[PDB]
Amino acid sequence: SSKLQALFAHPLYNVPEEPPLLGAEDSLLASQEALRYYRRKVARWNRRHKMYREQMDPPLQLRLEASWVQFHLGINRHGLYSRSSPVVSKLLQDMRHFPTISADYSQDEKALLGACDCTQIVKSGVHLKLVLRFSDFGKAMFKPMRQQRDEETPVDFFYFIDFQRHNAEIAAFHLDRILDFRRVPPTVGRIVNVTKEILEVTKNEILQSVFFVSPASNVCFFAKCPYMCKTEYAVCGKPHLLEGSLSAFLPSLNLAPRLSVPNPWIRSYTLAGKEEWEVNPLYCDTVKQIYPYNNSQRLLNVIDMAIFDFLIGNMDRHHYEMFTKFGDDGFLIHLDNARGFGRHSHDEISILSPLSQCCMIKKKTLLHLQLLAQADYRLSDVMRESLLEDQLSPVLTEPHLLALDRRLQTILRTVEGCIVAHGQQSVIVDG
Amino acid sequence: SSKLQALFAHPLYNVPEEPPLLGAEDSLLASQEALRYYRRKVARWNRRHKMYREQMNLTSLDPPLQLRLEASWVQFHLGINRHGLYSRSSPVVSKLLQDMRHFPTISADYSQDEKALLGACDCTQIVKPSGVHLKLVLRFSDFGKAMFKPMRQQRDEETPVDFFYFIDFQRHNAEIAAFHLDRILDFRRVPPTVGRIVNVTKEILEVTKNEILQSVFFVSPASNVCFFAKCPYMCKTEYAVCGKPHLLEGSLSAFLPSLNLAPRLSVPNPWIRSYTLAGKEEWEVNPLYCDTVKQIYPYNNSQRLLNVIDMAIFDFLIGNMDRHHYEMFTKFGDDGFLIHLDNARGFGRHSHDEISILSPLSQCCMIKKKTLLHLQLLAQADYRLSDVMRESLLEDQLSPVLTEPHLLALDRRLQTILRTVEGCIVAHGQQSVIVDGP
Ligand SMILES: *[C@@H]1O[C@H](CO)[C@@H](O[C@@H]2O[C@H](CO)[C@@H](O)[C@H](O)[C@H]2NC(C)=O)[C@H](O)[C@H]1NC(C)=O
Ligand SMILES: *[C@@H]1O[C@H](CO)[C@@H](O[C@@H]2O[C@H](CO)[C@@H](O)[C@H](O)[C@H]2NC(C)=O)[C@H](O)[C@H]1NC(C)=O
Ligand SMILES: *[C@@H]1O[C@H](CO)[C@@H](O[C@@H]2O[C@H](CO)[C@@H](O)[C@H](O)[C@H]2NC(C)=O)[C@H](O)[C@H]1NC(C)=O
Ligand SMILES: *[C@@H]1O[C@H](CO)[C@@H](O)[C@H](O)[C@H]1NC(C)=O
Repeated sequence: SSKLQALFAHPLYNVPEEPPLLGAEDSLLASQEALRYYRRKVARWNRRHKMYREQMDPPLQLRLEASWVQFHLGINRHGLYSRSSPVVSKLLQDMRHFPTISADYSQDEKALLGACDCTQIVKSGVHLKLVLRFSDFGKAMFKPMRQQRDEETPVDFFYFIDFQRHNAEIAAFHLDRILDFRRVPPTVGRIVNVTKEILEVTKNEILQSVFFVSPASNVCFFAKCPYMCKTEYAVCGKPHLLEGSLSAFLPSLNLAPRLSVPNPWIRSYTLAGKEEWEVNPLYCDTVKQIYPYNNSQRLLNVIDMAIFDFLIGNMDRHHYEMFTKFGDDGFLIHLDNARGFGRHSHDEISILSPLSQCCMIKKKTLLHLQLLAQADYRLSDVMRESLLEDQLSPVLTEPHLLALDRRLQTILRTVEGCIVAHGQQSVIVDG
Repeated sequence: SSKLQALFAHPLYNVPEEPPLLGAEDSLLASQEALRYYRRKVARWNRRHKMYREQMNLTSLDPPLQLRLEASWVQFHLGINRHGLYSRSSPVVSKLLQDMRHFPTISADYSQDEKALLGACDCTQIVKPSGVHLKLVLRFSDFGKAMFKPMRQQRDEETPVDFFYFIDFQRHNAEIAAFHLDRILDFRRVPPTVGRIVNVTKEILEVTKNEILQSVFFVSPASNVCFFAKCPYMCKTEYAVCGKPHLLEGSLSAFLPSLNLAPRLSVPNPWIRSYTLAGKEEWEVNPLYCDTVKQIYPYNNSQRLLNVIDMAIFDFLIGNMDRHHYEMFTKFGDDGFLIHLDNARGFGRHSHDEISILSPLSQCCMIKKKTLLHLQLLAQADYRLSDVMRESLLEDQLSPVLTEPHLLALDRRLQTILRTVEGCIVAHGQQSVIVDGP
């Protein structure tokens, strides 16, 4: 049969989560306050669109049944979305097929225009990404596939280039759903007509002016400051179609503010020989006494994030984000996973340092990992099966999929080492 | 006597550098092209100053400003050449250090990279590492500009999002000490930097024309003068510094030439991260990575890799794990020297040595003859590195810049560098390790 189907039909993936949601205080957004805010933004956009089109059709209406609207209203204390959620399935399909009505630069990149300084340009930064708006007024971050070879980007160092960038965003969401972490925004691949769906729908004159026709008769747009800095500066359709990743927008920071928190294990340190850094508990013994890691949930949430990052080989989680409303102990949002799935033949166990030093793990997390190590629910099999739904299938080649099984075994062997040293009662925390 | 004096009187610190400078093509700026550009900026600044002083109703007292060629910062810019930012035993640098330390200010503003983050507050672009928020760019009476980084004052209880062991407590001391070590090592690759106790009321608030910077000044409940950053405050990170009640200590770093006159490139550091190799070969000892980097442009040419190895030695000595990128001048091409900017993350742990920073040296096993000779000399008792550093730092207004543990760690890390070179020589011989210069 189907291992992916077997996984979500398994009793483990149907256990109700504790504590059950108590309605109001457990949801991110207040429905009535958020809906009137979205209705004002829609009226704003229709006002902008009416004046623009007159300078050169019926208006847009905010429909409550839109996928992204239910997505935002579905965000609660237990994660970004629900397990086996039909709303998520519809949102993935909507992002893949709905036409676009507007396109612009990301807000953080409108600043670097520019006034070109290569310091703020060669920072994990995807400078050719764009924000697309769909016909249902939803917004997604479009990260195009890396196309230029490093000979065209003299400043870029080969082994730091995000060649797998768009595949990594897609595969990180599917792994998030399979792990039942439910902490990264829904993400799909899409083959985009850059002429029809970007150039002809944007109101940004700067973005209009950077589009050009390649000498090879392809349609392209470029970034001026990255070109002068000799980094990645252009992507092209062939001649119109360009594949990339689309990541669903979280609610506006006006509705749900977010904090950025530094990852205390982003760096490893060479301890005085020959005690290894990932195995020595002194560092986590100190972090356990430092707010906000003194409470159990926060440290266990970071350990979840390190397991996720180890599985995808992401060494670039310098910071994690949280929603203000859920306070401490709230779940961590796993955003911007474009640096994952870059090295299938190398495992950076220093990423697992929170688990190997603190020697504690969620019971739920360990049970899901133990199940995904069994042949009937093999992580690489259910991942390969899940990624077949995407327009850019297979998204992940076989080496990356098989590396998931190897890194999963390493996580489980690490837990065994903790249990030998401290016993199951100390290691496996309950909720 | 004086060990610092003995060091620069030593024959090693008086060897002419090869190849000798050929004047024009070896200088960064063309004097006549650069001087007329500065004269236009001065005329621009005088136009704004007359017009501004009228909008806020202030009598246009005092005569206008004149671009004087003999200004320290002007000669500094014209002195930049293919061999470094400044000359060895340079009286121009000594004067520039004194001018930054004593000259009054005439204008103050935000840095351009932070004028962008005045939004639209997003904590992602605010809590990034290596970022020094609340820093300001000051303009002096001789029209020169310096980056003022104020001392970190708030404890981590006031910054709940900040992780204790990542806080830049030594931030202003690190910028100062990194320049003094740069001069003592004769790398001459970081901009001149001094400490200064600044009256934030007279020399920042009362000279700025930026209304946003004006509005963020306030009086502390303890009757201190303070200014704050709104977006960092909402992000629960470091957001305010204060005089006590007016005076605030910080670091001042001299501006490089405008990117219009001398464009710069930022290049990623291939050794910014270490990796756990499949057992049981250690990362710092395995040469395969550098064997591959040696085949990757622009590290195939000898000068570039040797310059990176110099930068790793420097970063190891000051314990800076945050050199994600290095900068170069466009005009000097690939073989040009590397600029060692933004050293605020150094000198943070006197009791730990991160040998992974030395990885380029321990993997590639090659070093400049000049670099190795200077290190060997600074390890001798008569020229002891901690002694000449302590002596050099006494010139600064914020003396002592480095406490004794940091100074003694310089000697300990120097021994590790030289003992690392010994390991390379055992494996490959002096001929392979010690490279000579063209
Ligand atoms: C991508 O979109 C462009 C523009 O909508 C399409 O090119 C147009 O094709 C029609 C005929 O089908 C012509 O009348 C237009 O003049 C064309 N415009 C341009 C700018 O060439 C293109 O066919 C689309 N490619 C797809 C859908 O694969
Ligand atoms: C973790 O530490 C924080 C702060 O140190 C605790 O939060 C508050 O701490 C102060 C004193 O440190 C108390 O007066 C408050 O009552 C605490 N807030 C509460 C209890 O909500 C926090 O409680 C610590 N974690 C745990 C599990 O106690
Ligand atoms: C720092 O600058 C302030 C502002 O110029 C100086 O304070 C001024 O001088 C005297 C001292 O209080 C007062 O009569 C003025 O009214 C002050 N002006 C303002 C705006 O407060 C101060 O003396 C300077 N030096 C120190 C050490 O604070
Ligand atoms: C380094 O490699 C580049 C490859 O483009 C070549 O042009 C250059 O001449 C090489 N220089 C040296 C010194 O090997």
